[PDB]
Amino acid sequence: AGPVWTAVFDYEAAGDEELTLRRGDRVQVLSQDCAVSGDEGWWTGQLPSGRVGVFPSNYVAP
Repeated sequence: AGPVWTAVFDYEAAGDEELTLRRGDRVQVLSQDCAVSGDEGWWTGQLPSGRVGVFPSNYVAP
């Protein structure tokens, strides 16, 4: 288990590294660290899919 945030807005991936989020998607945040994501404010998450990728943290809510 890891902390689960819910997407409040749709986000469309630009790159293969990025997650697409659709409103209401549950995301387990593996790291908030920008060393891992590559950009400040971008976190690393995993979907119920098991798909892992980076996404903008301003799209998720507790």
